[PDB]
Amino acid sequence: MLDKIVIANRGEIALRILRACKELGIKTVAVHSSADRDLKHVLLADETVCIGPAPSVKSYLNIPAIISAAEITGAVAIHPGYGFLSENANFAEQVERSGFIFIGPKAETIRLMGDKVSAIAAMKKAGVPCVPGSDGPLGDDMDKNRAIAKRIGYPVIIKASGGGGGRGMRVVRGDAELAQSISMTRAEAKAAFSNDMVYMEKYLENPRHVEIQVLADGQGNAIYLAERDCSMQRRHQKVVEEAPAPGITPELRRYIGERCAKACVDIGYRGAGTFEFLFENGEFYFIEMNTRIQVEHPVTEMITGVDLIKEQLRIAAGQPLSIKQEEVHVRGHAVECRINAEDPNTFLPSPGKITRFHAPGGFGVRWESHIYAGYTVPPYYDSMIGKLICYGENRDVAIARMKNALQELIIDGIKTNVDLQIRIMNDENFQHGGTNIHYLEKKL
Ligand SMILES: Nc1ncnc2c1ncn2[C@@H]1O[C@H](COP(=O)(O)OP(=O)(O)O)[C@@H](O)[C@H]1O
Ligand SMILES: O=C(O)CCCC[C@@H]1SC[C@@H]2NC(=O)N[C@@H]21
Ligand SMILES: [Mg+2]
Repeated sequence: MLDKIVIANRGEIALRILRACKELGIKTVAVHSSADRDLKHVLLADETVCIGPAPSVKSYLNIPAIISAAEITGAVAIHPGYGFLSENANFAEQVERSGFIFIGPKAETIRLMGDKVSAIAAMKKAGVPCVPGSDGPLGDDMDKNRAIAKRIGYPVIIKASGGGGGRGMRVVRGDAELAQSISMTRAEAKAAFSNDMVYMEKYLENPRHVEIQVLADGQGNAIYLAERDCSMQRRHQKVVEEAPAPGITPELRRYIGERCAKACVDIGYRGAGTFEFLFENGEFYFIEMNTRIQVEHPVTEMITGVDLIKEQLRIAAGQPLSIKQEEVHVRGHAVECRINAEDPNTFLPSPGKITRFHAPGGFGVRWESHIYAGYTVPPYYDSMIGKLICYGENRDVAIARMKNALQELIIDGIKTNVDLQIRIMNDENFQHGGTNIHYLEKKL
């Protein structure tokens, strides 16, 4: 095992990683911004280094500061978690160049799958089903460009090739009105992620978001660990996730799973990753791969027994996969509710001091959060402050337990989305299962 690692993240995921490290006897170095001195994982870590002031650009995105901390503490590896630099290929390259293990894929794999156009091209070659689309960047030649939309059918979506948020997304329905429809997306794309390149694919109108968890050792072994349904979304951000996806048969699971594990071998993937699909009329359509741990990884852990972070660490240490495909079994069902420090109706972020806190407990109840009473949620970072995960022998049991756990959870002093989550668990269509990616915003 790795002697000592830097956790190059914060909040709940930093704590999640610290726990895995402690279990495996790996020493921890918590690097943190000056605003994050009081983070639970910082207080639990073996060593701590303040890497800069509060803004992410000066701390968690500060490559030289993170490397320097890893060097001075004598760490051998860096776990980037999710967000921040986890899918920054230049960071992964630099970490390895500086002589460290990067707990993630090779930098070239990150680049391959981080550019949507090269990603889709790689997936088609591997035999992963994709959304019929432009299969390349968009050009001003409307005589062949606007013929792309006709070939596939309307509506269509304009997506940024370096996009990953509420920017670089544009819904186009009109045939003639496309001589300036590509303008709105390109402006936002260079305004956000400094890359104007955009592509076109079919806007699927009744799809679910179904994604496949993979693990690969980078030695030729690759497994899939069932699927998750993450269809409950607001502004394209997931709110509720569950595993396995309702209605997905063992045969559909193996069909898509086998293709994802083959794609891993084909691209030389190393570590944890997730293939995201739109699922409509019994067909999967690849949209993107997250080349990192997934936020909602706990629901997969609950239904498979596989500790995904510990697996990332064993892989990073050069161990071949400890698990054969035949040994991956889906048992029971799990639901995750993201807990966000934001207003449950207007969604104004709600940073501030938590004056009273009580975590839910019980059989099948899992609570993933750094928050504690007296802790101040800083304004500088993403609003997700915790994740509540409930497991049961079936989906109805998991939901029942979630309803109860959400009622037990106390977070006073700030607004949270707990009231929204309660509403979702209470929604009759959610309870039936199979609601599409447009449902939550329609409900709201
Ligand atoms: N072709 C599409 N048709 C309809 N909705 C889409 C399409 N592509 C993406 N979306 C919506 O955007 C979400 C995120 O898409 P994704 O390609 O993963 O972008 P990001 O990098 O921002 O996560 C999806 O879960 C889905 O709700
Ligand atoms: O505070 C931050 O900015 C770090 C976490 C950011 C959220 C990341 S972005 C990738 C992943 N997907 C999500 O829906 N949330 C995390
Ligand atoms: Mg995505």
